[PDB]
Amino acid sequence: MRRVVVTGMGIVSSIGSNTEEVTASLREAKSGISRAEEYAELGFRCQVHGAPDIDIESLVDRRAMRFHGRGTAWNHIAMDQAIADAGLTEEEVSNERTGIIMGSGGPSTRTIVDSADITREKGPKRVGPFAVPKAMSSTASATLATFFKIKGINYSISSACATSNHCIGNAYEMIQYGKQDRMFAGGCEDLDWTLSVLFDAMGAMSSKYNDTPSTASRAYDKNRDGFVIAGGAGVLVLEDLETALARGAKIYGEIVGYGATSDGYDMVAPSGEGAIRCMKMALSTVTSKIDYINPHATSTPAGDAPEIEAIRQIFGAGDVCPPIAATKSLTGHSLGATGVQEAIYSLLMMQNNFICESAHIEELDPAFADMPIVRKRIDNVQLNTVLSNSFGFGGTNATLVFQRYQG
Amino acid sequence: MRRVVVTGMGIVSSIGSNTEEVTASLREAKSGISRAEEYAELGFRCQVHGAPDIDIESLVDRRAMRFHGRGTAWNHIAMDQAIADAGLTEEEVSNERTGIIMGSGGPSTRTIVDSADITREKGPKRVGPFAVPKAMSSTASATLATFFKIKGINYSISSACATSNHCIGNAYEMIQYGKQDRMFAGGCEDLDWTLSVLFDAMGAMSSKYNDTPSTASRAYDKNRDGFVIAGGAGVLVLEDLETALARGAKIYGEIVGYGATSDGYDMVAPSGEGAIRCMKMALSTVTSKIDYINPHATSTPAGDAPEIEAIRQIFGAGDVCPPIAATKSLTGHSLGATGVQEAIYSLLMMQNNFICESAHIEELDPAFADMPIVRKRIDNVQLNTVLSNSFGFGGTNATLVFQRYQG
Ligand SMILES: OCc1cc(-c2cccs2)on1
Ligand SMILES: OCc1cc(-c2cccs2)on1
Ligand SMILES: [Cl-]
Ligand SMILES: [Cl-]
Ligand code: NA
Ligand code: NA
Ligand code: NA
Ligand code: NA
Repeated sequence: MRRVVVTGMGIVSSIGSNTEEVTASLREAKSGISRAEEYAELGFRCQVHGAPDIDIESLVDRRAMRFHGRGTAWNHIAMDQAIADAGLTEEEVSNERTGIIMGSGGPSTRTIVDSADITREKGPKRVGPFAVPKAMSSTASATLATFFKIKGINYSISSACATSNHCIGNAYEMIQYGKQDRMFAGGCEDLDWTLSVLFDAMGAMSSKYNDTPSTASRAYDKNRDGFVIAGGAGVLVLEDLETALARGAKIYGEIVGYGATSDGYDMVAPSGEGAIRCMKMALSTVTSKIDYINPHATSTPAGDAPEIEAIRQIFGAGDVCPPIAATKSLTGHSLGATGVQEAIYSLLMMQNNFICESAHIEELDPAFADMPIVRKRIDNVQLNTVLSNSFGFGGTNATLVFQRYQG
Repeated sequence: MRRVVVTGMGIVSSIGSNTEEVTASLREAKSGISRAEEYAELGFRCQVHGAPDIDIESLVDRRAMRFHGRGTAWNHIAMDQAIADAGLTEEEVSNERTGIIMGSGGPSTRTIVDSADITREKGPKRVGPFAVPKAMSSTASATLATFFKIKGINYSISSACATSNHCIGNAYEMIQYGKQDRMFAGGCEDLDWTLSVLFDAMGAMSSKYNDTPSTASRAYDKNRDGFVIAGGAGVLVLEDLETALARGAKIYGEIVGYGATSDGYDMVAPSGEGAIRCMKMALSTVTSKIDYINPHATSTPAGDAPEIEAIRQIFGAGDVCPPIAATKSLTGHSLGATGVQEAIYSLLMMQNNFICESAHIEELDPAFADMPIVRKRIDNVQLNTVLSNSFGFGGTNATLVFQRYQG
């Protein structure tokens, strides 16, 4: 198998519109969560969200937007950033050896709802002719593949909150086995009431912190009460090692492990044992210690705990376990985007020699008192190997491990 | 690389509710297309569809339906059929070596729209707590993985009309490279106005045959005027060869080629050159002649022709080219389900020694007069190798090649 490295990154997040802004937010534990007035107007329990703050029309031209929903527009921006970061030529973007696996946990629900509404109000013609590529589940891959003239692999994986972890892992495999030499991998999610309501109706999102939105997402806090939804996008450029070296690429890290398993248990709640198998599969090809864990931890009563038990099973407790810091306490949960964004956060922490605080822990849940959950930012630390989990509804598990390239 | 075989099949189609009914429909060129009264009531131009005729509540129990949209309910039925056909034990379904890649071109648009509507009419709580798994893009994998207790790989690929071809091809790869020994692969699509309208608004669906619905889908006919939408599902059980042989499996065929490429050209129209590269990639590992082509051909003016040119480029024209018969003339276009359904039709034709008519060609388009488009069913033919194309919006291409197992 060939070795595979990350040569460029792009991101649109609730905690920044590029990697520099995201880094600053991570350093400073600056929350991306705000009040969602619209949710209040619609009668939601949860009235908080993690909204990007970015001017799409300034960054994606009108014709380029014809087939974009908002989530895939953010993904286009992230793609542009990743291409610029990697320093790719047009030929390097568009060739038979270069593909795309780019996903979202859902398509544009707003397109779907607006189309249904206008059909009934004004007639089917008024849907217009450009809705399918926005509404289809492959929207993120189809739009970017077309616009960037991708010639190799082109499809989307979805797996709920595991989506963009699986996108990256499958892209990794493609390169490992010699089918492609370069891949754009990642994903996105729109932020829209028509999606958020589905989660509010299940009681899954935080509602006890509406009056202090910035602290509503609080993985590992005793009084956590559900996740905070977000939107955004991320892209990694992946290359086989020889390709990267020969062109003088930047190497943000090497992908050294990938796990993908299934709980076969409950639709909404994790089993724990599936996560253990997933992490072990990712670690089976890793020779170095893990220096930092970016957990799935979404700030839910039922979710944060089984993953901690899985981590304890593999790594132990206390100082011998890698430091754990839940970035979702700052960012919220961006669904399809979360895996790739967490890969980016982890790689940026590796680049900058720090581990962020696991934010908003006002009182640690005593169930986790034995674990090295990061209570204050750790500075001047050399991270060489980082692990990130993402687990999704339907019992779907994905883990990635990235390593600092030293030969 | 390991060899990979198809050991079980299941299907819910506009042309039958199981493989026996589908076979009879193929033999007899019995159309699955009917009038869609609802489309007329809503003011659509297109008033035809390919609707399954199956009693879901008789085949999937109530608790089992909690997280199903209609499309994934059909997929559950197809999964049950495939498991029964393969003769698998519960242990063979549920183990770490057995996974699922199961997709849909979209999720349940009806869930999404009904939820938006009820939110505004009666409030967010009235969405109920079970909508997310229906509405998410990974619905087909999540629901089946959970219910069937799948422990290995679990995710969905989507790629518009290529969806379930890519699902099968990626599952094939998983087995080839030794990551899994058995996979359930395929996909589904609901049939619902909230999806169909998106295509009617683009002018993509047939509207000149509303008064003779059965003949509206007519690939290669001079007067074709757009596709006919359908819903349904299909599943293949795939196994590495040694696994299959050791358990006394039925072997419907061996997967011997898989192509996946990207046009990087237009969102809706194919380029042709991408299809050529895709077919060549599938054929690069195939040593025998192709005996039958199951084309993408959807009965569109702009789609049927570039694929025929791609076929001419690779195979030639006239008698030296494999016979071509477009099953979509009988079935319509079931979107996410179409790739796996066409694999099943092709395998059933192989099993039964016939090639179906390419139906509803009242006047062949003179542009295709040089090609071996099947005008009348061909009987008593031994098919050994069959090729099936599926191409999707966003320039996404997938081709599969299946071969009769003879050692
Ligand atoms: O298509 C709408 C939709 C999207 C999702 C999810 C995204 C990530 C986890 S579930 O759920 N419903
Ligand atoms: O999510 C709704 C939807 C589904 C699709 C497509 C399915 C297959 C090709 S496009 O387009 N919109
Ligand atoms: Cl369940
Ligand atoms: Cl275009
Ligand atoms: Na190891
Ligand atoms: Na993570
Ligand atoms: Na060949
Ligand atoms: Na086909």
